[PDB]
Amino acid sequence: MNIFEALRIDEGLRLKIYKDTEGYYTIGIGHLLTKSPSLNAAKSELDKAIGRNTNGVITKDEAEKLFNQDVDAAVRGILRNAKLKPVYDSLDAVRRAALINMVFQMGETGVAGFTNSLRMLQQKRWDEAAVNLAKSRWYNQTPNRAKRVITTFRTGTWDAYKNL
Ligand SMILES: [Cl-]
Ligand SMILES: [Cl-]
Repeated sequence: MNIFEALRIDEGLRLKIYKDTEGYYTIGIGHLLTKSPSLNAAKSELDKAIGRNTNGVITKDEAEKLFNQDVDAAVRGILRNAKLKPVYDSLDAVRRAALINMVFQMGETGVAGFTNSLRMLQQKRWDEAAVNLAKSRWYNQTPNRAKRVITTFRTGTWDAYKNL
C-alpha cells in the first residue's frame, strides 16, 4: 500500500464532473475544480487544467495525470509550510502518508489549523492525537474516511485500508 493507492480508495475515480461531499464540482481522483456553484465555471476550469475542450469528460490517463500533480502539490505544500514541515519530518513513512492524505483533502491551510493534534503527533502521543483529531468537523462530516486516516496515525500501519 502507498499514498496513491490509499487516496485512490478514499476519493474514488470518476471520469465526468461530479459534486464532492461538500457539493463542489470535482473530477477524477478528488480533483476540486471550483467552489463556485456554476457548472460552466467548472467546465471552464476543467478545460484549462487538461489543456483541451473537454466538455466535462476526461480519460483515465488525464485523471491520473491530474492526480500525480495533486499529490506532488500536497507534498510540496507540506514542505513549504512552517507548521507542517516539522511534523512531517518527525514522522515515519506510513504516518507521513496519513498527513499527505489530510492535506490533499483539506488543503495546507486547513491542516495547519489542527494545532493541538499536530503537537501531539510530533510528540508521538498516538492515542491522544487520535482522540483530538476526532473532535473536528472533518471527522463528523466524513467519518469513515477520517477513521481510516486516524487509525493510520494511531497504529503506523496500513491496516485500515487492508480489505478495501
Ligand atoms: Cl490544475
Ligand atoms: Cl466518509
